[PDB]
Amino acid sequence: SLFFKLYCLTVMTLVAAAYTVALRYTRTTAEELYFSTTAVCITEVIKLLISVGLLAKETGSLGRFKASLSENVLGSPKELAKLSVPSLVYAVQNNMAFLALSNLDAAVYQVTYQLKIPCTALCTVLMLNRTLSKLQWISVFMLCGGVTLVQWKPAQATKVVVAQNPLLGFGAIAIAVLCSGFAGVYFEKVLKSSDTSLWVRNIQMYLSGIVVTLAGTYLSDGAEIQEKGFFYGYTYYVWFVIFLASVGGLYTSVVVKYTDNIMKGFSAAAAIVLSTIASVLLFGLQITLSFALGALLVCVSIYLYGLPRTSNSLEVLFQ
Ligand SMILES: Cc1cn([C@@H]2O[C@H](COP(=O)(O)O)[C@@H](O)[C@H]2O)c(=O)nc1N
Repeated sequence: SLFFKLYCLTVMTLVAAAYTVALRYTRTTAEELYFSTTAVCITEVIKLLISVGLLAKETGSLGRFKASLSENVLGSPKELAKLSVPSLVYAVQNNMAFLALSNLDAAVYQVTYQLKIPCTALCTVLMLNRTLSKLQWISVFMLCGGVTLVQWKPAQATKVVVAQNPLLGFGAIAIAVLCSGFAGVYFEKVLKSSDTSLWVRNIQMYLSGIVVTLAGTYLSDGAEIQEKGFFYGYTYYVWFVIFLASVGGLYTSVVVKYTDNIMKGFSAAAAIVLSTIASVLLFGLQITLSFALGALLVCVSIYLYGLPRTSNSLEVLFQ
């Protein structure tokens, strides 16, 4: 149990960090530029395949595996229909991430996208029948400022050789921020509404996710893809991004299961701070004054959020 939590967070933290800069890299240095829509779609395919394997391991046998697929996919059309909503919303979110990093510096993206933290807290209280004390709300905005400081970097020195539309990038992030809170909390509500396996829920969602993301690939880029090919512009780094997005999505679902969507934001900030401090001590990595102050705010916000809060009996007695 202890090791699984350590492996989930160090995987989450290395993947999320590497993901943004690697994605930015692939969008700015290529001559032949791949279709972002296709990478989002292939990510859904990989997550489905890994989730299927994890369900086989969890069920423990081919017969129990087949039985679970039959009851929970073939036999649960309403669950498939419900989870099509976050699949639609996530298809937009993940495509907006590529659009934004095509047009903005990674650090500009990272700071702005942290607005998902208060968004996700609001979605949580509105959709999950939960409350936050006034002190907890303070801690949520404190966390947001802390991670903003943690992520604040000087702009990259490399000159960009492709056209950029930063305003389009900011519009993309604004959409992604709204998507992040709504789809994550929607998935959480479905997951915690029954004892159905996490891996069943992921399979249920990725099935519609593959359909929606491929349809979006067709509608956005179908004509140019018939000309250039679906995998036009793919490189080792494009696959690296897809792999990172796949692992990151799977571990996101795990963190939501064992904690919640608000704790996800606190735990990711703690992991970024601790892994950065580890790299200072192990490798002499240099940090900024912004990071140092943000780290303290992250620490205080975690402390404040966990402090002990009658006015929420419906919350604690039934979920
Ligand atoms: C909840 C959930 C999210 N995801 C993915 O995890 C990511 C969540 O990103 P954010 O924490 O920035 O919203 C998205 O890329 C989404 O597609 C997933 O793959 N499976 C899930 N069950």
